[PDB]
Amino acid sequence: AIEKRLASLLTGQGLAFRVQDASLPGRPDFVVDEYRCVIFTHGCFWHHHHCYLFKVPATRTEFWLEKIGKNVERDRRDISRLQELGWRVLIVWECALRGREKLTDEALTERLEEWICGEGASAQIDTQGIHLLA
DNA sequence: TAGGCCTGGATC
DNA sequence: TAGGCCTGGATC
Ligand SMILES: [Zn+2]
Repeated sequence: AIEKRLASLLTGQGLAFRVQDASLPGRPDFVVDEYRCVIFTHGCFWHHHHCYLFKVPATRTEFWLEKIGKNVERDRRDISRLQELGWRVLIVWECALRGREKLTDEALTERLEEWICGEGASAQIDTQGIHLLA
């Protein structure tokens, strides 16, 4: 749905990858054995991305803010386990794969490349670049 | 299909 | 992690 926009590039570089595995925490979306790393395509809302696509609903605010918080909490945990199992994690938010700021289809491959292969601490890819996971 | 709203939903 | 609605475009 958005997983594709990114998935399409993966095979674009051949990169050996499996999909949505429920045997790995946070059930990654893309799993790559070619580097012992997993990727995530998190929607900006459910996971509270401090990006333009995040808007606290005006209804049942407290019910959504608390539900969301538990999500972030679950990601933190998820990532942490993955890292424990010798996995490198990368998060690519939607705000940088769909929307009025979405990385030009170039910048991605160009950024995914320097990552996936050329090693590097876990990190996240957003509309304004890629930074250490944190 | 482009995004912009509005809510929960289905599962496990 | 949505799907249902509604707008406004590009493709044909
Ligand atoms: Zn975002």
